[PDB]
Amino acid sequence: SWCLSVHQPWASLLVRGIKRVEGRSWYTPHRGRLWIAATAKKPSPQEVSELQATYRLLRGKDVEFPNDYPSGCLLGCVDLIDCLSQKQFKEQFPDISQESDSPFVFICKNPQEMVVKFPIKGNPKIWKLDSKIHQGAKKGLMKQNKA
Amino acid sequence: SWCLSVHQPWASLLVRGIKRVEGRSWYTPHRGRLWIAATAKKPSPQEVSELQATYRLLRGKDVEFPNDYPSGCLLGCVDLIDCLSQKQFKEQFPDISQESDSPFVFICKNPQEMVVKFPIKGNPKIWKLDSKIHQGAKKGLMKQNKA
DNA sequence: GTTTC
DNA sequence: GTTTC
Repeated sequence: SWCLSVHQPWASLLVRGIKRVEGRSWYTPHRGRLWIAATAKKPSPQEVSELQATYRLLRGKDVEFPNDYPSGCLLGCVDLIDCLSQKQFKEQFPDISQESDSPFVFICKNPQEMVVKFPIKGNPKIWKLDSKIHQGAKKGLMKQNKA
Repeated sequence: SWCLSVHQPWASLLVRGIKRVEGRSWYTPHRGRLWIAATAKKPSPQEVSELQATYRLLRGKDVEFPNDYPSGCLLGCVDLIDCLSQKQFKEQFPDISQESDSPFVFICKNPQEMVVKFPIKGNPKIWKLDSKIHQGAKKGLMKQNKA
């Protein structure tokens, strides 16, 4: 029931698990499940090319990118396990330390991506999902998980 | 008197010192001064964008790229101090290990860039500069160095 | 490699 | 944040 808005193409790289950390200028005390909504801003083909070229370097030529980078859309969720300073980030994750130069690095784990994505309007920083949106999206994910 | 042809935009990134290593599928025993010629293949604006975006990640937002990426051109030279396997590369250069995934990584140091660049036709692998080309280009660099 | 395509 | 511009 807490969500972070992110520009595409970064947003969909997060729920895919290709992008493993998210840099910001502010610290969050939030820990645990964090939904990811794409902002309304439409990514350009140049920005897609630039990001895909960057992650082909970081993850290798085999990386499979999202087919599409939808905007203004609830995409899925990550688990926010830590919010490190850049210093702690270079120390604790030395093999991916080049992946974020930001003052604070959001450590993302266990991503899940919604097959059916809901249109949504975001807010600054980390913001509250409506209970109905939350139950709906989480119900959709259970249909993706073994029951 | 030994030269390596490299596609742009990687070629100019090498003599600028922005790109610090050069990956290949083959090992060279060569050590020391290695000239860099851009191949004839003209780089597309998308490739420039993709590479510049990648190196803004690796070197930060302050990196200043070559104004132009001339093709089929003797650009300058690096010092080839070692030719590491990917294994040794990750061990010896853990702070930049993500910058090349190639089987062999050419460790480049002390780059120099010709202000006046000479048109040139390349050859495979590491090839011999003609003595007159070599003396011309090295004479141009001395004009760039303190005497 | 460059040039042709 | 979205929307306007």
